[PDB]
Amino acid sequence: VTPIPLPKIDEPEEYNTNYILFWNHVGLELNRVTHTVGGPLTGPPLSARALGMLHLAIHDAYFSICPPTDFTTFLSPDTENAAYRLPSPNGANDARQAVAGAALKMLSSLYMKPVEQPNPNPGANISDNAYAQLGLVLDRSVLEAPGGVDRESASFMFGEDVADVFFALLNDPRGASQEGYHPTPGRYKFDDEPTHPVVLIPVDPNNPNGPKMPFRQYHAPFYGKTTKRFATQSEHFLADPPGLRSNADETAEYDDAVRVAIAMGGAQALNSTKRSPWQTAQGLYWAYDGSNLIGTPPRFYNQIVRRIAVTYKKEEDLANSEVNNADFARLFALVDVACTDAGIFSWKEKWEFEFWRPLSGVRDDGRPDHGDPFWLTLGAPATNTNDIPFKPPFPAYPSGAATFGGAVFQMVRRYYNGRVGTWKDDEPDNIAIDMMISEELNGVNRDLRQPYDPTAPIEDQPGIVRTRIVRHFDSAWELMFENAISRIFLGVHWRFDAAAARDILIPTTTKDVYAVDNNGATVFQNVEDIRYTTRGTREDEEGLFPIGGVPLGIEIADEIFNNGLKPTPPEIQP
Ligand code: VO4
Repeated sequence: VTPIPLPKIDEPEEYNTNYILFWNHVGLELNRVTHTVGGPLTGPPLSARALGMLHLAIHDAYFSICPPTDFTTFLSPDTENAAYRLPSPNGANDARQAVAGAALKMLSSLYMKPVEQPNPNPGANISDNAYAQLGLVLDRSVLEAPGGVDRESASFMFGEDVADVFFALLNDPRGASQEGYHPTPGRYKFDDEPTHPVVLIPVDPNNPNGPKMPFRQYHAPFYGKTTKRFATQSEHFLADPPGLRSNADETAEYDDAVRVAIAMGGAQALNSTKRSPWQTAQGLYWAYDGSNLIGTPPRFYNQIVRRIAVTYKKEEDLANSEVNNADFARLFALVDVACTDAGIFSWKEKWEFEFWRPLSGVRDDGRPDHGDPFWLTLGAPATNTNDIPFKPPFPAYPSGAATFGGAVFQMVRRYYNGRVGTWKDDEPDNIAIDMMISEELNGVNRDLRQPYDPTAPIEDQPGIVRTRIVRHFDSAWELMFENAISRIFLGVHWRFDAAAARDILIPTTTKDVYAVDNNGATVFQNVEDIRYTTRGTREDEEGLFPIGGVPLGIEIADEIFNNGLKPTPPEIQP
């Protein structure tokens, strides 16, 4: 197969001289490649899970050889339960090779062709080319690994054993299974996307030009309720969204949300769209919608975290500093585990409520003075492709990206508190970064005139180039905020999918109705003023629960960090 020419990453080449960062990078490369060829572990929740598994293996492999002081390994060597028992180094003392072994074994197990039975049903959809393309990435990473790879070393072999334990423990082969699920139409109810109601997929993936068959995808409807959690110590729930169950009476919030959805997330040339050019940029910047050569949101969050890590590293030598290695190893384990669990819980709630997307809500509203039967959103950008392909659909509430961001950035905050500065766990931090470029707006990627050619580099393919925008952020609190609201600008999520409207919008004298500027564009509170404290009720449970994905993510990250990254007790696993 012809190797896919991957575009250059906007990041200092010095980063990959550190082996921890190098392996994180390989995981990121596999993420973007798998979404380009349609391989395994695609979609938001599962792509996050792969990174969580990769980093847990690296974490325990490294720390087994170089024991930490203020914490321990995820699994222990003395665990009576064999499934949770970590292997012994027994002489192995080369952390570099141990990490290499863990990373390579995990990634290979995750992306290899499931010949061992799983080929049927599960893998029966992924082409052999998809597997070959992924194999290529793994093959060249071995050649690029700083310090080389020695598969004959006891240390490498030890890393491999660590990976085997984690893979056997946390891999969910049936992850995105939709077998048996069917939408339950009605008001507020999720259903097939009116702009992409069906997909024509080949009967034989290895014969893409042969007969096709209509298919209706539903992205992982059972994953959230049945999959094994990583480090969360309890179940997390959200308040009922406006219009459903206990909050069925919040019609003022719902109606105003529809109003805002139309003005802020409609297609650019619609007379009803009030979103500014700058807000459109903010919307695209955080997208990462499983596009060709781009991948999913977890990949971008990792790109951002890489810069933060290097920017605030304790020692200057990226290559030979054990302090830096331990630092990066611990940080990424925490960040990616939180990302994995955020994906589990956002998906659980998504499919629990089955709340419809703004597109369907506005079109099927039914009230002449509220809806727009012909409304169109700016939508999630279909980057490096000539059309808007069918992307696996899933409910709106809560926003997956909002949740991912909440967990990832709150984790970064908890981890760097006292070091970069000092702040309350629920107040803005000072973790600033600059020269942060999104692959959605990097002056290289584009919207093609013809179908993507996997044999040619992106710059040689005709299309409209995405403007290059270099950003600077004042804090992780800001990153978290913008990442969440960008979804409103895209028109893919309701305001409450991100967080409680009262916590992010400017209120008026009318309850549940928020302010807009001269142009009719919604006004947001200053990032420094934002506090996610507004809560709501649940019909099935007593108490007050958070509203939206950001609060959920923060809640998840705080719990994992407070417990010091400990395995979810098996007694509470599904
Ligand atoms: O990925 V959302 O679920 O944030 O569109």
